Amino acid sequence: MDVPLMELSGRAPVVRLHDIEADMAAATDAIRSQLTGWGFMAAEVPGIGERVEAMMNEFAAACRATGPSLSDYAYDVVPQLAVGGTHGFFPYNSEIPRLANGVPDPKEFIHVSGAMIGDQPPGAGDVLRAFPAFGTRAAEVFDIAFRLISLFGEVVRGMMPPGTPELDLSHDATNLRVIHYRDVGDREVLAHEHSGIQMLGLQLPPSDQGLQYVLHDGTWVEPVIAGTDVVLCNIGRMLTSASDGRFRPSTHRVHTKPMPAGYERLSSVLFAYPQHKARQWKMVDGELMSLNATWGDFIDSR
Ligand SMILES: [Cl-]
Ligand SMILES: [Fe+3]
Repeated sequence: MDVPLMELSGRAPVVRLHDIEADMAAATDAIRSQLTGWGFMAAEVPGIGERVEAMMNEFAAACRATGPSLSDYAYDVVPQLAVGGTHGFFPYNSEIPRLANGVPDPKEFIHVSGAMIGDQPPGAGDVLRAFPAFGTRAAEVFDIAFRLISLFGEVVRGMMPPGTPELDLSHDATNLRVIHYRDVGDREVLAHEHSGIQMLGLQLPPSDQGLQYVLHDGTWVEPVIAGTDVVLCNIGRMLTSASDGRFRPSTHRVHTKPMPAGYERLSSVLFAYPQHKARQWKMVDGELMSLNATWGDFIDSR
């Protein structure tokens, strides 16, 4: 094969869900070595796999449901924050597909924001009431992922100059994306190489292999994560910008092998954002530079 597999199970630091602060402190030196040596980070979080599996299985069942219907909670009929991303269900349109940078996007997916979990703005929580088995599991996984990613953010901050502020990740602005790949046909690429626009991403263990990362030397590898308790932490383009380009974005892609007639591939990722209204900053020449432009401006810029 052109892309070697990358074993992480038994090889990334172990971070216990009931002991997250102390274990992440102990894991800091290894996580720094990963960001330095690889360009992305990884921890093994015992039991997370089964929590994420159950959550994604309830999402698959909600995608199939004939009443209530996920389609009744498309982003265009869900109350959206005045200043914010778009939360809610993103249906697959076969006729005029959503483009990922010009390429048809072979998935249906939901964005569960911290705002939505809190029913903000009012009515945003409706999908989580229509599909309570999914909704309760999505809130659980969001909260576990948010706690993990906030502490990955502290490791990265610790690698930056003194004076580097707290990343101040926004619960309400941060989104859990839950993905059901569909209408794949003969595709071997589900997602061409990209990086997130946000501060950090946390890849939760997917149903299937195929997610790939590029190393600093341009070598593509395939983390062994399907059926594991391994999470991956991604640098987004906001943290590339905040770090004055010190930390490149954790560029990745998703490939697949042919599977049965609409076999269900599932994946979930937390995209962590700072407050849209807060001013940008960059660590330039060893100390903090405040910008006039907001994180919200950073997103619009693209
Ligand atoms: Cl991404
Ligand atoms: Fe991605």
